[PDB]
Amino acid sequence: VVEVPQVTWEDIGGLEDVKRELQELVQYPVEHPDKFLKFGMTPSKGVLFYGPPGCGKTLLAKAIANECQANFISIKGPELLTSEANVREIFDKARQAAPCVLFFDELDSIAKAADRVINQILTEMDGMSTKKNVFIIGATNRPDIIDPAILRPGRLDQLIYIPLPDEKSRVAILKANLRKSPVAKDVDLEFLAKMTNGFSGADLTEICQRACKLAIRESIESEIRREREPVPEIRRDHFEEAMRFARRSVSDNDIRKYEMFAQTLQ
Ligand SMILES: Nc1ncnc2c1ncn2[C@@H]1O[C@H](COP(=O)(O)OP(=O)(O)O)[C@@H](O)[C@H]1O
Ligand SMILES: N#CCC(=O)Nc1ccc(Cl)cc1
Ligand code: NA
Repeated sequence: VVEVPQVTWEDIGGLEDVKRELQELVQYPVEHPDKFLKFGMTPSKGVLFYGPPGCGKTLLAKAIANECQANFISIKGPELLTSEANVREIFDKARQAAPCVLFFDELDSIAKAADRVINQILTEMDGMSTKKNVFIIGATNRPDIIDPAILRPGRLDQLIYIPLPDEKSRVAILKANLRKSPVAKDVDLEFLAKMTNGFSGADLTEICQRACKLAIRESIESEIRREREPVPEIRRDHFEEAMRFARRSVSDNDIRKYEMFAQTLQ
């Protein structure tokens, strides 16, 4: 299915550096078209996100579409295998869907025949002007194996690091995930942030989902009882139980590799 996504910049905790750089990447061509003439800038054709898994790459690709009132078409790495006109049939359906975001997910896998399902993507890329109104976003957890041809000028213009959330970003992920839940006043997410060092956004969302299931499973069983003879809330004790089921999903060793990779490019 092809639609305009529903997630907004507001559903994303942290990453505010990336957020304002993404906005001006798409807002500048349309808010000052009258200065993109004078000096002769050809607008951005694409970006590439890299970093640990479950830290917001897919959400910023949807949020970019929601901001541009664009359709979103999401194709996932291994399903490109049967088979080269696949790379031409998804591109035509995105051209058909303009204005559109084409999202290439999980193809660190492709980076190890498969040889030129890459080159068919690079040739499809170079043969699609900015005038078609398609914006390509790619994502990977293996930044050590990008073939640097996809980042040559004319293709995926920028490479952006989407890292594990620091203490201040965990408070914002928790707040953004519960923005529309009735959470009890005794709940302190600042304290929940200090206790979740190394947790990804995915991990933080899970903890939010378990406390939610408990607070309403408790709701059904109680007035099922108090009918034998007013909104309920998620409380501090629902979050306590929900944390026995809680530990990180990204290892310390792989956290060092990402930190080494991002840091060497300043
Ligand atoms: N920065 C964030 N703010 C709020 N929720 C997040 C954040 N990062 C991850 N999540 C949660 O984890 C889920 C998976 O994230 P996703 O963006 O698909 O990760 P990636 O694409 O980096 O593998 C999201 O749907 C969301 O529930
Ligand atoms: N060792 C090894 C490879 C591995 O399994 N994962 C991995 C590879 C690169 C980065 Cl930058 C992060 C994690
Ligand atoms: Na991932």
